[PDB]
Amino acid sequence: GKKKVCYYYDGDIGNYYYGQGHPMKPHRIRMTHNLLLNYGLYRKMEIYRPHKATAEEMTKYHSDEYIKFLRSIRPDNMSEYSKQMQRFNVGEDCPVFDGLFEFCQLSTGGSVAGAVKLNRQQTDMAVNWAGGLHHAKKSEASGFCYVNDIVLAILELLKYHQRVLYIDIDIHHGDGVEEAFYTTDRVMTVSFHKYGEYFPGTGDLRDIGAGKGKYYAVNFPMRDGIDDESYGQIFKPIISKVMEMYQPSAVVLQCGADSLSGDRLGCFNLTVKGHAKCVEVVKTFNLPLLMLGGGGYTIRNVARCWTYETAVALDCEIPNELPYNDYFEYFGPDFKLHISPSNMTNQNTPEYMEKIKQRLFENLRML
Ligand SMILES: CCCC[C@H](NC(=O)C1CN(C)C1)c1ncc(-c2cc3ccccc3nc2OC)[nH]1
Ligand SMILES: [Ca+2]
Ligand SMILES: [Ca+2]
Ligand SMILES: [Zn+2]
Repeated sequence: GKKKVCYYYDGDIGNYYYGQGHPMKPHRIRMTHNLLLNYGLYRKMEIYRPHKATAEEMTKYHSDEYIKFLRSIRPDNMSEYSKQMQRFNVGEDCPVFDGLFEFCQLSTGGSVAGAVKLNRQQTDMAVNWAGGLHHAKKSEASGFCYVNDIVLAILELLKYHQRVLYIDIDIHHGDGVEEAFYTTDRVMTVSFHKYGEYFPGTGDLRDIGAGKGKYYAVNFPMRDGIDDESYGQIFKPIISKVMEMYQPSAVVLQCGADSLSGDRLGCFNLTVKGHAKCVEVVKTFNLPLLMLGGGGYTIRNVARCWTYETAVALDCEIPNELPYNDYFEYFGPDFKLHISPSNMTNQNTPEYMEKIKQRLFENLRML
């Protein structure tokens, strides 16, 4: 039936700034929040402010040296950490900005707090749009991500769940999450992503895990221009098979919005309805679910996407006419919730989609 939804948000998150021209804009989290408040979605869910995750909570995965560096580095002492910045990959993509550590603590706090709430059986769904920073590694920042809130939230879920399923619909391969759990069967990672001359360069369908984790990493490589029809016809069959074979007791769904049509960095052609169909599909399985954010660089579309996905989590139909809000002008010229796909060519032929699906089904028979 309808599910209890707990949502995490810190009003300060929107003030963190990566720097002039940097595509990652924490302000998109505040736009999302303001839009769903204006649709009246706060009446249907419990809103929590995350705690600031401690260096200690973060070292459940990250190395002590990397976390110590994140806690110490500031724009005023950068010149003294030249060697450490290189070692930890903090620079152009992952800049040093005022309040960087606090931004990581809030992003992480929401995901970990959501996992605790699910473990305690106090909610059916937990949402943290500031989370989903899937590229961060054990001792390295990567692709605008510094602390892997997903890995930390999964480790929390593993205290009470024998098997956890991770699903990643961000346009980028969920490399940091797959790497953390590559050699274990206690977490199955499933990533759908653009593959070929594209960041981070991993996620070939031949990457299936290693040791006890062999067959527990699933990668669906895609080309430019995937649309709602093509994505929908592959997502429900893959997730259904994964649910059937793996039988997880909890799910983490990374909802990176950079897979939408018109994304500044992305080359896909999904609409908000096509992206949200993934949430609807995962919801039908009736398992404890942690919904996270991720990429998304055309901020008006990110706000539309995550507002609609929160409405989906609540089984609440919301009008297409956008209500007035603090960022109303960002949604011009149409002022509608839903988006139209572009006329870009879909390089993912129906035969290619069926062929990759068939190759992945062969691997799933090995469970
Ligand atoms: C989702 C993560 C995407 C990361 C990607 N980075 C890379 O491809 C670099 C090359 N590798 C050594 C990593 C990337 N794509 C675009 C950028 C980018 C970074 C910027 C940093 C400071 C300022 C502007 C930037 N503009 C960018 O793209 C327009 N960075
Ligand atoms: Ca992905
Ligand atoms: Ca695994
Ligand atoms: Zn991404």
